[PDB]
Amino acid sequence: CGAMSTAIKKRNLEVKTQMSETIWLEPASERTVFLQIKNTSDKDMSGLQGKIADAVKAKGYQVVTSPDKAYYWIQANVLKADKMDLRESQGWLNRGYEGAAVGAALGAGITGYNSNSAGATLGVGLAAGLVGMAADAMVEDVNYTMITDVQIAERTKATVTTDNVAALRQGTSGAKIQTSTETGNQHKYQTRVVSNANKVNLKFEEAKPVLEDQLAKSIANILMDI
Amino acid sequence: CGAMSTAIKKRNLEVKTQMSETIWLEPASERTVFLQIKNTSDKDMSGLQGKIADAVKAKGYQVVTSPDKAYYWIQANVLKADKMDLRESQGWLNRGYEGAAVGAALGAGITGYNSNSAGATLGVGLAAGLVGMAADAMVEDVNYTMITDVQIAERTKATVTTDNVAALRQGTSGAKIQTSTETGNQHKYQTRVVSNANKVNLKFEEAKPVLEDQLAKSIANILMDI
Amino acid sequence: CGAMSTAIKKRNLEVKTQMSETIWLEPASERTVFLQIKNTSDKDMSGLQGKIADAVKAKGYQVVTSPDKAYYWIQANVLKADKMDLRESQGWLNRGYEGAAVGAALGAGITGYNSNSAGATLGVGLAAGLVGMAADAMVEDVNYTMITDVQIAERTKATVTTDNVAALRQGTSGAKIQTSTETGNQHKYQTRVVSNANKVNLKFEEAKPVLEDQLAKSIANILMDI
Amino acid sequence: CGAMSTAIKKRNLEVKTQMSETIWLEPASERTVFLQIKNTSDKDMSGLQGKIADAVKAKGYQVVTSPDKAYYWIQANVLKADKMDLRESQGWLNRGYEGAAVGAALGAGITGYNSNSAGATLGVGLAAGLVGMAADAMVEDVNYTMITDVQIAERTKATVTTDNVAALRQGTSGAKIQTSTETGNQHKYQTRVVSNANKVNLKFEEAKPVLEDQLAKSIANILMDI
Amino acid sequence: CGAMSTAIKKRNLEVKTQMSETIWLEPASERTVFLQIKNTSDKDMSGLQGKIADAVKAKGYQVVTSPDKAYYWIQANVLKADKMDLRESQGWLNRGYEGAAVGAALGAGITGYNSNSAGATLGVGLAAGLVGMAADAMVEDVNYTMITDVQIAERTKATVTTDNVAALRQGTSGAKIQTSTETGNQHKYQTRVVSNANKVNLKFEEAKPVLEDQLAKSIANILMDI
Amino acid sequence: CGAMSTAIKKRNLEVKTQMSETIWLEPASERTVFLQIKNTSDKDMSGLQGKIADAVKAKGYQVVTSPDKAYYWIQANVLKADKMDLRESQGWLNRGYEGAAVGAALGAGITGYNSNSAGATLGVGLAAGLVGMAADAMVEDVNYTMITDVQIAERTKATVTTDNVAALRQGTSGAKIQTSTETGNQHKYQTRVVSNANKVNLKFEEAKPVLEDQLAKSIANILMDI
Amino acid sequence: CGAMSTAIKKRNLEVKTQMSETIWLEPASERTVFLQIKNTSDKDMSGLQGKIADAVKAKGYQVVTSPDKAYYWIQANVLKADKMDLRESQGWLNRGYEGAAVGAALGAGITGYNSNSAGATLGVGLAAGLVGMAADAMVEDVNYTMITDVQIAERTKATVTTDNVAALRQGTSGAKIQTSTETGNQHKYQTRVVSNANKVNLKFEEAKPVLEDQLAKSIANILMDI
Amino acid sequence: CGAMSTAIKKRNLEVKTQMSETIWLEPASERTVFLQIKNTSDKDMSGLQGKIADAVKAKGYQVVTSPDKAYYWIQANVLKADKMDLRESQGWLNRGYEGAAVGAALGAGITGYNSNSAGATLGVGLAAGLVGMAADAMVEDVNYTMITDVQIAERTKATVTTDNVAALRQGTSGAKIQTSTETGNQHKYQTRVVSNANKVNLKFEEAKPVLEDQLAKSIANILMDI
Amino acid sequence: CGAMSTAIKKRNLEVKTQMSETIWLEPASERTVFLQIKNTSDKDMSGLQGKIADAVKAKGYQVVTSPDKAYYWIQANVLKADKMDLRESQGWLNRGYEGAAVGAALGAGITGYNSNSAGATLGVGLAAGLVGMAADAMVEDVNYTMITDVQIAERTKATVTTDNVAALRQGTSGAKIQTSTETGNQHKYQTRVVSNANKVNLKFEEAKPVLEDQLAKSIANILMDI
Repeated sequence: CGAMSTAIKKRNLEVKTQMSETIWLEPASERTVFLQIKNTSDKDMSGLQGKIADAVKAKGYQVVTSPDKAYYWIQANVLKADKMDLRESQGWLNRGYEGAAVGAALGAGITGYNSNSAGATLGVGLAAGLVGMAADAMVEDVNYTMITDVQIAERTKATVTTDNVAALRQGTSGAKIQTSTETGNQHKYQTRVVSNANKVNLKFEEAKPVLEDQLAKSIANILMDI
Repeated sequence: CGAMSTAIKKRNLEVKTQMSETIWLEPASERTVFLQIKNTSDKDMSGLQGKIADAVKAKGYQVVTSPDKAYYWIQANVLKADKMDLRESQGWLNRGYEGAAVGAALGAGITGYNSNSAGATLGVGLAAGLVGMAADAMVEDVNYTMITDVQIAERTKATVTTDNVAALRQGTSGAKIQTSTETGNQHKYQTRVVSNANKVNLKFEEAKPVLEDQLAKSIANILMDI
Repeated sequence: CGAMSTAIKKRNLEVKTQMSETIWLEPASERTVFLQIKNTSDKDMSGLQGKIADAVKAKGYQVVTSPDKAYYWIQANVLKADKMDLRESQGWLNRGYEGAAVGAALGAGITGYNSNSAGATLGVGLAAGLVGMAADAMVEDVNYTMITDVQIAERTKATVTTDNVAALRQGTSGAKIQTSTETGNQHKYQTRVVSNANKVNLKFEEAKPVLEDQLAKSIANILMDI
Repeated sequence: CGAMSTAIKKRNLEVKTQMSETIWLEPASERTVFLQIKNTSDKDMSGLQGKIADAVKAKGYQVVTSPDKAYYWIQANVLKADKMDLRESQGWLNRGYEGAAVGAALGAGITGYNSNSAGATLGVGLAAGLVGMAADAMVEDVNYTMITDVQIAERTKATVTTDNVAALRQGTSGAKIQTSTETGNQHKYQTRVVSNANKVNLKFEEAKPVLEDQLAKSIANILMDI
Repeated sequence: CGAMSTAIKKRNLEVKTQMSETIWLEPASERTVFLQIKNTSDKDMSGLQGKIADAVKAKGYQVVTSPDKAYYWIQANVLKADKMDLRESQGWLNRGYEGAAVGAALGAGITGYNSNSAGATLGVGLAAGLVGMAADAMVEDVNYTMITDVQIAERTKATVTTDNVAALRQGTSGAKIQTSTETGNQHKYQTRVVSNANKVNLKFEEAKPVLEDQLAKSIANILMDI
Repeated sequence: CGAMSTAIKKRNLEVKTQMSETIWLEPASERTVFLQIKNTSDKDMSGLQGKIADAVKAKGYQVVTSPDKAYYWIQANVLKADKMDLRESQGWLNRGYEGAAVGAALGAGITGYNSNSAGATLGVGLAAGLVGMAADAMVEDVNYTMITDVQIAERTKATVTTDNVAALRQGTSGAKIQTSTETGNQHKYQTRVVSNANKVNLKFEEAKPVLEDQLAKSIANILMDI
Repeated sequence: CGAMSTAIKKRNLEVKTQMSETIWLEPASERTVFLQIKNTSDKDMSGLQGKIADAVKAKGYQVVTSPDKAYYWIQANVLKADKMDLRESQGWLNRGYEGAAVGAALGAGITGYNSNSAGATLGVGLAAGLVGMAADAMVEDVNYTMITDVQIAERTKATVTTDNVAALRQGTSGAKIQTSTETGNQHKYQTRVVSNANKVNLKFEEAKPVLEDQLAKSIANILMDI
Repeated sequence: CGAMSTAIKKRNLEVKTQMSETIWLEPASERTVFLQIKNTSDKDMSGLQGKIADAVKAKGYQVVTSPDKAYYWIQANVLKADKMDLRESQGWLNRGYEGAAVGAALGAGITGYNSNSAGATLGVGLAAGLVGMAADAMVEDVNYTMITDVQIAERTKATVTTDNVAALRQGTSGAKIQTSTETGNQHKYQTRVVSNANKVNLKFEEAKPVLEDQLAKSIANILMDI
Repeated sequence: CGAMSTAIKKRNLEVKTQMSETIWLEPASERTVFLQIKNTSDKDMSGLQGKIADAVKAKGYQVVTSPDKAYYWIQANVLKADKMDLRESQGWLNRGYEGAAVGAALGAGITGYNSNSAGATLGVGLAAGLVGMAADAMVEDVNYTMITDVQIAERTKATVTTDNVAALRQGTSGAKIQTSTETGNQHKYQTRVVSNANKVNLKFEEAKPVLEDQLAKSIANILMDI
């Protein structure tokens, strides 16, 4: 019952995109944005940069190819992606014991009353039980989790001091501490977006365009309209 | 029994809006408000800005389109939205085992006494049990959770110093610390509003106007009347 | 049932590569990269350096053999690799008791009704039960976990101070603390990549080319295109 | 069933070598290495030093017998070694109760139907049960764990200050704190390697050459090729 | 079954010696060692000092009787020794209930079918059950644990400052703090060695020579060869 | 069964003496020791001082009666002693229920078949059960725990500053803090010795000479021979 | 069975006296002691002061009635005393249910076979069960716990500064902090003695002389002989 | 059985008085005491002040009515008093279910064999069961707990500084901190006394004189005799 | 049984008043008190101020209406009051299941033997069971908890500094810190009184006069008599 229940509940693709924290931007009249999209995950998001540019341009901004003449920077990295089956947390039922029991009972029942003979009701029941167990194992609640790191840069008139601190671990004994200081006129803020795609026997190709569309809109909505 | 019990209990739309903390504002005679509404969530709240303006104007304030000549700022961001089924926390009953048992017993019972024959009471019972299990899976206690970040700005005669501190994580080794200082005559306060919409098989389109109305009134009620 | 369920679920090779943290790099026009790939693990990844160079060159960079004339350094070390069987966490079922019970019942059942005689149904059942238990033990959900440490170096105009701190443990009594200070014009950042390969009775030779391909792309994608 | 299941699963020698942490070394053109290998454990690793020298020489380095004219030092100590039986964590089954039950049932069964007589089926069953329990106790999942401490020294142009701090515990009352300071031109880093050897009824002599080979390669791979 | 299972598993003497931490010594050309071995435990280790001297001399060092002309000091104290029975952690089975049940069943069984009479099968069964319970109690998994504190002294050219801090507890109210400072040219490091000897009904006299041999080699192996 | 099992296992006196921590003493040519032995416990250890003097003199030292002309001080206090029954941690079995059940069954069994009559088998069984319960209560695993505080003083050339800090609790409100400072040429170190004596129905008089002998040797072994 | 088991085990008075911590006193030739014994507990210890004086005088000291000409002070306070029944921690068995069951069964059994009649076996059984329950309630494992605070004063040549700190709690709002400083030539140390007296149905009058004798010896043994 | 067991065990009044901490007073020749006794509890302790004066005068002190000419102050406050039933922690048995079961069985048993008729055995049993349940509820293990705060003042020659610190909580926002400093020649110490009175169906009037007597003696015993 | 057991146990009104902490007041000859009683709770305590004045006047003090000429201030606020049913913590028994079972059994029993007929014993039993369940629900162990904050002010000659610190929370972002300093000659102390009133089906009107009387006496008893 668990296999078909999962199939009915998760019959439709469900995509959820959740931004971790709110980045507040001062009102301004500038409309130049520079984009820098990376993907260090093992899954394809090649269409993300184009969709972000379209969403940003639809809000009244102009996308420039050189970062020096851009008032805003949108830096995004699709950091990691994970795949898991939600049925695996239900216990031993996900293994296929329930599917085997239903198949075995159906095979013996359909043979025990119709042409019972002797031994035939065991061979058919075993074959049906094996098929039932196999069919249970082929149904999984596939869930795709994606993590995207977003960095937004805004130009400012105030002097901004950037202190780079890095504790480069060297072994089990210690680390190499690197320090430097630079000044500029740019404020940088970071935020994280978590994406989820869920469907029965979901293939990432089907969920890829929807994940890109929702992720692009969420990142582009940090900027104010016009 | 769980499916119909959920349907009866959650037959009506229930919307709850809860502000996290109270923002205290000094009494004043100014009535100029600037609005800035964002939506980084994956759900539509396009009518929120208009409803906030109507609620603010109904309290005696004047909405201005330029932030420089506004005594008050209302900055709101619909940060994230989540959907979950409350029946999923009830255990294995939500899977559909209870629905299958009721359907199987009804199918066998209606056939065991009326035209029992042989084998017929099993085929009808299995079909009825499958339908009963399927009907249980199609009933869910849909709950929508929404998080909205609110920032309120108030002009003041005192000098306000803003120190921007950002620890931009760079990897597993360290971070880039950004610091800057600016002065102004504006006080900013933050608060959070949590919204909930609950109904059986709820679609967000039905709950969207109610969520917007309650959220707009809650945010606009931070300001005093007149 | 657990043995064949594992075989069906894990019938295909699944490789997952996940970068731990995002390294942000400033936009630049330099395209010289120096590579330094190490492997202190007990498994072969000899093709990793060549695949990283191909992926880096495909993005518009030029690989140089001398570190002094390289704007970027990519230092990677395949630190450790582990092998485990996921079925071992299922309990006593992984031992082979379930396989023995199925084999014993099948052996006695196929003999109890056909040529029952006396004592024969026990010898066949014991032999079939032993074979069933043996076949269960030969099926394992092999999972390979690999840890890779990545260090990225970027040239900068700012003066960078490196303080080496090492607490070399000397016994149970204390340690020898080593300190030194050097200056340079290079920023170094660290990150970690976790790789997983899963299949039934998986041999590392089959998963080696896929692990190298995914790891090379993930590391090379830290750099921006062109 | 546990005894033969362990024998089948652990029928082949499995050796795992895992370095705890990554030691990063700056690129250089020096190729002189000094070796210093110790063994304070109770197990023989006499061939480790020779295998490290061969692996180091195969990577293009020259091994020198005097530490003063060596750019690199490789100091390794096989600190401790432990032996344990993995079956001991399975519970009372490892004691031999399961083996006794199988032997007792087989002895009584083979006698209860063939020449039952009286009392004979108890003497044979008891003898077979004792043999079955004894055979279970002679099968163990032997696992050898080895800990190796590694210290790597690299010459540098920077001045290195070494502060020796030792809190020599004197009783339950206090300690004798020893402090000293020396300067030099050598950086030292520490790391740890954990080795595991697993097989049914494993003897350390069989696993000794494999442990030495994997440990030597792991330590020598800290150095870059050529 | 537990008694004979323990006898078979622990039929051979097993001695394990594990050094807690690694003491690193700089390479040097000195070969003078001074020994100072103490034993505050309740067990005899009179042969430890002689075996340490033999192991040290076999590595190329010269043992001197006066500490002032020794480059190295080896100070060892056999601090404490403990004896425990590993069967005591198995529960009530170690008491002898299992042995009584086997003896009682054997006594009644051997009499119930052969010369049953009346009352005789109870007297023999009770006597056999008592003997079986007694034999179970005489079998124990004897484990000897030994703790040895090791202090190694090395001459150095640097000035070494020793600060003696002792918080001598005086009652429940406070303590007497003693402080002093001395200077010297000797570095001292501490480490701990844990020894284990396990056998069925083990007597410490049998395990004494093996414990001394392994402990002496472990301590002497802190020094480099030649 | 628990009563006789305890009697067999603990039939012999077992004395364990364990020093808590190691006190390290510098090599020296002095051989004058002053003894000061106290006993604040409730048990007799009158022979401890004489045995310590004999053990110290057997190692080449000379015992002096005046502390001013002694290079070493040995101050020991037998602080506390405790007595407990190890069978009390076994549960309700130590109460005597098991002994009553065995006695009641034996009384009824020996009467139920031989001269059964009526009512006689109950009076004899009750009397035998009461005796069996009483005999169980008279068997206890007596364990004696003793704590001894040891303070060792050594003359030194360095100036030793003793700061006496005492927080004399005055009530629930506060305390009276006492502070003083003195200088001297004597180092004091503290350690603790834990003694255990275990036997069935053990009387402290039997274990007293063995406890004194082991305690005296352990304390005297802090000093080096000759 | 619990009632008589407790009576047999605790048939003899057992008194345990345990000093919490060791007070170390420097060797000296003075023999003047001043005593000050208090008793704030609810139990009589009137003979404690006399027994302490006798024990102190037996060790060679002279007791003086004026504190100004005494080198040593012994200040003791019997702080508190508690009484508890150890059977109360055994559960519901201590209530008397076990005693009622034994009495009820004995009453019905002695009447069911001898002059059974009708109804008589219930009246006798109820009366015997009530008596059995009552007798169980009259047996208790009485344990007396006593806490004694000890303060020892020793004259010294060093200047001793006493800082009195008292945080006198004034309500739920705060406290009144009292501070003062005095100088003197006397060192004070504190320790605690815990006394236990255990017997079945123990009356404190029987345990009073033994508690006084053990407490007096323990306190007087802080001083060295002669 | 629980009701009568409680009645037998707690048939006599038991009063326990325990002082929390020891207040140490320097020996002196002054004998003037000023008393100040308060009672903020809800129970009557009107006789406490008179009994303290009698106990103090019996020890050789003189009670004065004006605090300025008193060397000692005894300030006591009976802070709070609580009443609880110890049977309430036994579970549902204290409710009266056990009493109802005994009464119901007795009523049915006395009627089932004597004049059974029909229905009569139910009416009598119900009435007897109700009476039995009612009688169980009227028996309670009444325990009275009393807390007394004691403050003792002693004149001194040293200057005493009293710093009054009070954090008067003002709301959920903050507090009003009050600070002041005064000097005097009086030391104040605080301690707490806990009193317990236990009996079946105890009325506080019966326990009042005993509580006063024990409390008065405990407080007066802080002072030394004469 | 739970309903009537609660009715019998709680048949009488029980009022408990407990002061949290003791406020110590210096002896003085002043007798002017100013009262200020507030009640922010939802329950009526209108008679509290009059009863406090009567209790204060009965102790020899004079109540003044102007705070400036009062040596003592008594400020009290009845902060909050809560009502709860103690039967609600007993579990499902408080719901009324036990009452329904008793009523159903009584209804069926009184009809099953007298005029059994058919179906009549079910209608009467259901009606009686419903009445029994209803009667159980109408019985509750009503407990009223009241919290009273007390502030006592005392005039003093010392200068008292009051620092007002208030952290007025402004939102989720921060707070507004208010600070001020004033000087005066008045000490203020705070304490808390907890009041409890318990009875079956208790109405607050019945417990109001008793709560006022006990609360007034407790607060007035902080002051010394005369």
